[PDB]
Amino acid sequence: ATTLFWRPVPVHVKQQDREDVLEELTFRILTGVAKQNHNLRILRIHISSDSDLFFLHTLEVSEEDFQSLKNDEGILVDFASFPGKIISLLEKCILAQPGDSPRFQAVLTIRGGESVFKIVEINDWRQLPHITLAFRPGN
Amino acid sequence: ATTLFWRPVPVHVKQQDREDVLEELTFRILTGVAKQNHNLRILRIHISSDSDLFFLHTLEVSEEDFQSLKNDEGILVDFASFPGKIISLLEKCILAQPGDSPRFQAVLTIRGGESVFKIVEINDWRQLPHITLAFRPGN
Repeated sequence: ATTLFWRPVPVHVKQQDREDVLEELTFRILTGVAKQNHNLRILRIHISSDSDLFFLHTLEVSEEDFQSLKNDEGILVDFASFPGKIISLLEKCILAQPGDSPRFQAVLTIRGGESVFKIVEINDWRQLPHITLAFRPGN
Repeated sequence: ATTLFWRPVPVHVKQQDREDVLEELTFRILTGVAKQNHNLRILRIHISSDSDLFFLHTLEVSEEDFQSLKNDEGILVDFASFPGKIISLLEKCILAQPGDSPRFQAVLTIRGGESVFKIVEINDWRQLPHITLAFRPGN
């Protein structure tokens, strides 16, 4: 397994009955293959906190999962190229933060048993979701 | 009730085990109020076909529904302004169609008991969803 990205990112954390709050959360993005299962390619992403070792949300998407995801979401690149697009968006979030009103923002909505991560672009009327991914607590 | 929009729009229709196909589907967008229920404001949208009178998909969103929708989707305008933003996006779909590869496209995915309507913008790697709305068959 290869680590493509490993660092804190500014994330707007949303919880029911709480004000949105900006926190630096660490993202680790890995790619690898399950050779035992006919070389199944896998993308794994972890969201953690350097200052709270028990905070963890995980996503794992296989190339099989991606076949449907690609169609449903209108993704126009292959599975090998997909993580690079996520990383480019995270890089935009990092750069934008020092600004008065960041154009690109990372957003994590935490609920029971599941969280939803998005990277959004603020336009004239909404936060446009460039990517939306479901994470499971822990691991 | 006031009609804000009523005309055909080019829609890319998607169905399981079928090629995507471009069809002109008629959209009617109405706004009104249920005065009996403490002046509840309502947005109604119908997707129909001039050439098939039995084809119909409907959405109805009240201002109460919008409170959650606005938060979950990061919409930054009020309920009164929301339909105008949808209409601006439909107008972009109409204008783009005569082009070799339309930048903005309307997409309707039809499934059992439900359809999902989106207006997307083609960028370097995906169809970016400017709006995503669930429709129910018939009415």
